[PDB]
Amino acid sequence: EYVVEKILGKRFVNGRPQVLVKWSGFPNENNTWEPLENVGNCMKLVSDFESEVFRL
Repeated sequence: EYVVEKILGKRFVNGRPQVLVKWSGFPNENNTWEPLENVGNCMKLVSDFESEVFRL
């Protein structure tokens, strides 16, 4: 697939978590919501996002 650059958001769909992905080397109009379990190991990126939420 393509490469996750940054996590920009989180939501639940039917109770399951999804993240809004900014793809490396793609513009923002290419951002997509992906199941958390299908995002691969970018746990550092997920951690960054969650920290930013918790911050405010």
